[PDB]
This record gives sequence, structure tokens and C-alpha cells, in this order.
Amino acid sequence: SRCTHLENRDFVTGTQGTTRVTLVLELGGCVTITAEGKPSMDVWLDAIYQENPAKTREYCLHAKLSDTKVAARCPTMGPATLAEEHQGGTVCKRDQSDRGWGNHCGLFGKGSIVACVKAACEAKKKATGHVYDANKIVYTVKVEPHTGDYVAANETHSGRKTASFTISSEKTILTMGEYGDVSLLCRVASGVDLAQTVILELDKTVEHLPTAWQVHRDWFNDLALPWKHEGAQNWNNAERLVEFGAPHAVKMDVYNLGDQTGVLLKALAGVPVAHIEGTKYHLKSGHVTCEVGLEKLKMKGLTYTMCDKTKFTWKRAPTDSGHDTVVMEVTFSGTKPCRIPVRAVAHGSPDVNVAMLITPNPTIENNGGGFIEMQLPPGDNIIYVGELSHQWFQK
Amino acid sequence: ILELDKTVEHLPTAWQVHRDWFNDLALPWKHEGAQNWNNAERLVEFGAP
Amino acid sequence: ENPAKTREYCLHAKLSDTKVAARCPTMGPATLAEEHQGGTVCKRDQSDR
Amino acid sequence: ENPAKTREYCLHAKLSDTKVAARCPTMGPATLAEEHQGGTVCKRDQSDR
Repeated sequence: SRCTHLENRDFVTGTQGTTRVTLVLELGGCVTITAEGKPSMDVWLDAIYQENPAKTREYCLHAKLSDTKVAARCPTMGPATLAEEHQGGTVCKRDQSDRGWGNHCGLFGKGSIVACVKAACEAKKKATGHVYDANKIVYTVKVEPHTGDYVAANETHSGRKTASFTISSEKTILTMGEYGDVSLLCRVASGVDLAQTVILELDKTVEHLPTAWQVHRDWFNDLALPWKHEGAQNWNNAERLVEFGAPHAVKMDVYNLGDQTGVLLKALAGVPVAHIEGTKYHLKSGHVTCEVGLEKLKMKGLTYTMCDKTKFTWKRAPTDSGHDTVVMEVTFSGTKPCRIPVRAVAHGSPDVNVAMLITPNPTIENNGGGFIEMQLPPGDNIIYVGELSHQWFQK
Repeated sequence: ILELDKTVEHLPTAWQVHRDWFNDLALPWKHEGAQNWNNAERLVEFGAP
Repeated sequence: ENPAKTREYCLHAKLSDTKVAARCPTMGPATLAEEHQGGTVCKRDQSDR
Repeated sequence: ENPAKTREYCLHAKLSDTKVAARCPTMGPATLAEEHQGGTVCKRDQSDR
């Protein structure tokens, strides 16, 4: 059962008459649903994402400066000017330098000086923000029936089904193989509010970093870095990463404040990560409430005869699942298919069956069955699968 | 005298800093000539397994 | 000219050859030869199995 | 019959292939490949030179 793979697992149980079940599925969680006369089902919210979300601003973390130009005039010669002062994509500073005979001016005094640099951004040194549209966000829910077959996490359960939901398409009917149909009504509106969320992306090809972060819109909009719209050619406020030195005669130095990535990363510690897979921008945390309709589900193998009580052996002896249940797997050497005669008694009371089965109507099919998950009361018990027995101390 | 990469064009080639400040930098360090870095973990983080 | 160098600090780590070793609950401690080599950064922890 | 074995302890160590590496005061850290191998016991110290 898929839910046995994780630590975060909930059990939902429907009694007599319970045909519908309302669950709050959370990313990283898993729910096992059990109900009288119904095959058990594992359900979980698998992903929350939007393909190609809209991009808000792009910020530059490392300025690439080039073509530094300086123009200086002697004290009586008027303002110094450069064509660059009027071009976008350049950062300039006008100042005054001390001039005199030493640097070829007729008078000793203040002379006009102006320096400009072309400012661009280093390749792969942008920080881009993305915003979600509640109407385009997709919630993916997976359902897997309890078939008495154990499948590891790196393996694929042939009976697992997937359902996708958007605000405009909240209901799906899934056919669970021979178990019947299950209906899922999940409301995206009951999900995570995304108004103040921005998915921040740096360079997703960097190997030792998460591919994205989920940050607050107000924090993102206040970053003190050069910015522009995707598609725009030049950067606004490029001066944020450039400093000019005090001028001396006909020269003025231009300083680059360096790569701000390290600075940003310190700010991002403790911020939740997100994930990008191609064009899909995923949230790594979130939840949604769904209504599961069980009325069309039917159990499998109810009319088989009981398996020969003499032909069972333990493939995997009873073991603690970590969810206060016991898991085990048996092998049957008799004729299939048949119902597995499972029960358990408390040490000293051989007459009362104390086993509460999670796995519905355990059966050995022609090519499956054998895995059983059950709950037992605290203390010493003995598990029986026909004549096959096993001691079990619960707790 | 602190030196970074003196070949970088838009930066001073060196700074005059206080010895106590320099000795307290929270960065991996080593002696010139040494092959490995001490305290390299200062620039590395491990995720929950 | 050529003043004596004190420490060198690293401003940007270059990481490579990430290796992981994990053992099931009854199989004892996980170990890597790298844990004993200089020039490597390691973290030992516990995962749910 | 054949109960499970927990730890094995060693009551008498068999030591062999003692190796020492020493460096003068300006030559940096002394190192041995053995410091990184399992199955060796090492001690780093400082001697008067």
C-alpha cells in the first residue's frame, strides 16, 4: 500500500451507511480509507502547480559593466557631456574635479567631469519572480486500491489512478479496475491562497541549490537590485550595483559591487523551497479538501472458497509498520484463487478474534495477493493464517 | 593588506583592514601551499535526508 | 615587496563528487572512505527506512 | 542453534606498519594516506624542531 511508504499517514473510516467521505489532503501526506463492505483505498494530493505562470520583474544579481567613458572640461569650458548620458542601459555620474596648469587648463579651479558605463547583467545571474493564476493552477490527486500486493516506493502499482483538478473542473469519476468507480470532488478554492506568493527562480541549472523558492510578494517587490520586465532590453536602477570613485583630474573610477547571489541566499535561508520541472512551477507545501464517493466500489473475491489452511508460509514475518499496524506477507502453495483465513487471538483467549483488518477480504489470486495489514490490541497475541501461526507482541 | 583577485577591473586591487577583523572571517581558510581547506563546512549546507 | 602571507580564505566553494552511503535499521553505521580524507565535508544523520 | 550475533569486541590488538610523517615549522601539516583509511589509528601532534 502506498501510504505505508511515508511517516505522514492518516486513517479515515466510514461506518454503516457512510457512502461519502470528506478529506483534507496535504502535500507530503497520505490517507488510507477503510469502510465496511468496501475495498480499502489510499488517496493523496500528489502535486500543485501551474505551467508557464506569468513573470513579474526580473532582477539582476551581478552587473556586467563595459565601455567606461569619461569626458572632462577645464574650469571655463562649460559642462562635460557624453552621448551615453542620454542612452538607456548606461549608468553615469557627473561631478567636478580639481584642474589647473598641471592637467592643462588655463585656470586653477573646478572643472566639469562625467563618467558613464554600459550596464547589463551577467549570463544566468537573474532572479525572476512568477505569480499564480488561481484559475490555471492544477491539483493532482492519486488513488490506489488495496489489492493485497505490496509494492515498494521505486516500483509502480498497476492499479494506481491519477485525477487532475482546476477551479473550472472539480469533479472526476475514476474506474478502479475491477473494484468499480470512485468519484472525486476536490475544490481548488479550498486550497492555498496565492495572492501574496511569488515563486523566485535563480538559475535552475545550478546543481547544489533548490530550483526555486516561495517568497512573499512585498519582500520580492522591495529587493534593492536593478530590475526590468522580461523582454525589456535595459535595466532600471542599474546604479544599485555600481559605485563611482572621487574624481581626480580627468579620471573617475567605476566600481562593481559584485555578485549578490550570496547575499540573496542568506536572506532565503528559512524561506520555503518550491520546485520547477520544465514549464511546471510546483508548490512543495499545500492542501485541498475532496469528497470521495464510495457507493460504486465493490470488493473482490467474496465468492471464492477458503484457502487450504495447510498451505501457507511466511514470506515476510509480521513486522511493525510504524503506524501502529502490523504488516506481513504470506505465500500459498495450494489452488488459487481463494480467500485467506486470517485471524488473531490474545494470548490466553483462543476463542475471540481480535484482528482488525485494513486489507479488505484478503485473497490469493492467480498472480497476486498475500500482503496483509492489520491492527491488533496491545499485549501478546498470536496471528493465524490458517494453521500458520506467529507470536506478536503489540506496542 | 587584503587581496582578492587583483585582475578584476572594476575594483580596487587591495584593502587595508584590521588584523582582528580579518582573523574572524567566517569562511573556509588555509595556509598558502596547503592543499585542503579548514572549516569548509562554512559554505556548505546539508538537506534533511 | 612580497610581504608574508597569513591565511587565505575561500569566498566561493567548488563542490564535487557527492557520495551517499545508507544502511537499513539493523545493518549498523553507514560509512564512506571520504569521511577520513581531508578536503571533504560530510554529514552523518538518520533517515526513515 | 546459531543465535544472532551482536557486536564482536577485540581483547588484544595486533598493531603493524607504524608510519610517521613530520614537517619543519614553515612546511605546513604533515600527512599520511593512512589518516584516511579505515583500520588504522593515528595521532597528530607537534614536535620541537
